[PDB]
Amino acid sequence: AMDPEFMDAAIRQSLAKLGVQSTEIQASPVAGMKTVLTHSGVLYVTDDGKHIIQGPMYDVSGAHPVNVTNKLLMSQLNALEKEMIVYKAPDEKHVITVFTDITCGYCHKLHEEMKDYNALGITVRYLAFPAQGLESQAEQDMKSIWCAKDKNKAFDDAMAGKGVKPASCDVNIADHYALGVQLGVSGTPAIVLSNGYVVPGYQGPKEMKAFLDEHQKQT
Amino acid sequence: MDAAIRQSLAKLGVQSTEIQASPVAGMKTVLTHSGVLYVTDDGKHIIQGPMYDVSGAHPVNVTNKLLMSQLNALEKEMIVYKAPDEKHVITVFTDITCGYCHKLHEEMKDYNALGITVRYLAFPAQGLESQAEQDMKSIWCAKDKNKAFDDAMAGKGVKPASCDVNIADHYALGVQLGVSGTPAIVLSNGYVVPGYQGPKEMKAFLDEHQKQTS
Repeated sequence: AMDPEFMDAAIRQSLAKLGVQSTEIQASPVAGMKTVLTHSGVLYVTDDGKHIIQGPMYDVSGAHPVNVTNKLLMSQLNALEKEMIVYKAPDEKHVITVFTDITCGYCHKLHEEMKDYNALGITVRYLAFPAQGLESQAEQDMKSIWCAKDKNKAFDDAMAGKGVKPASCDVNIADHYALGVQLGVSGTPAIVLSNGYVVPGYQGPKEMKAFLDEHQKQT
Repeated sequence: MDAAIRQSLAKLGVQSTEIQASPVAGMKTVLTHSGVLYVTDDGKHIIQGPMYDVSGAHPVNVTNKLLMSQLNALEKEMIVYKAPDEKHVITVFTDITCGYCHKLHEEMKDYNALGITVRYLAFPAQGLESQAEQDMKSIWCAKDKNKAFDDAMAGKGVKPASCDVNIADHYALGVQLGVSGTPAIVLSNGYVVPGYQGPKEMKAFLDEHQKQTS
């Protein structure tokens, strides 16, 4: 703590020149490179700040390749647990975190199936991801929903077509969005597994259950 | 040997064509037909390219800068339309079935007039085994490549011709450079300008880029 971290200072300065203005810098599993969190994604930067490569980074030593960028990010993701809209399964077999958008068609499709996911042992945890960006009406509307006293009711209501009641709190949707971007989320709904794996596409409950079971076995 | 890197790649179904140094100690530049990977010496970790050097005034894609060796090595297989008073050299990936490639070729005199030399490589979007690939092979195997290319682009059909020219190598290089559609304009430092850009625009862009990277 009394020892200077002057090399990280070079990273920040190097990124500042590029317009990347705020950073979190952590170790990486690769010697002489640091993991750098930015609002625009994860960057792997050499210790001296001179070279940059966009994530993700994969660990390919095992039977299946794993995205260690996303695996690492599950610490950030899990730290946002209190800001999640959680629909817990009675007999929980899997927990997925879903980046969702109240204006996205398959997010409606997915939510309509919540009972069936839950019945199959799948707990669904929601974070907000306005696919149209942070200055869209959806960001504003989702913030109200996430600031409601009953988040589950507000979210249910909105997806049924009832309409959000205004509300404010300290929850920043921009933080959910940055996490989504760092995890490689572009299209919603984006289903993220407990090890960071982002499921390609939408899958209904029966398909998702089999996928989750097999994913657990293999990884 | 790079056994560890090759072992990991083999496990993922990936065939490297080259493995060479990178700017990062302990990590190699690995060329494959699908693109460039950065892989640790121990074969444990992979990040897809490209890598940028950001130490200068402007970010430089060093992956593509490196590939300019591979690219310039293909000199003799390029169809070059030289400007009389050469100010810039650009390499262009083209397809004889691509509308914008035809627009570009029709305007070659204009690019040349502004001091821009154009060097073509083949990039048949339809991939290998396609009719476009074969026809373009025939063109690149002509005794007179410029004549054959002008003739085809003017709509005069394609004359059968055989030689050792491997279009797939052009295609692989384009893919490694980040080319996905044609025409693709590549600068002397590997920078890709995606799509078509006009002679006056290109000249101004080329002049500014030279000032930026000198």
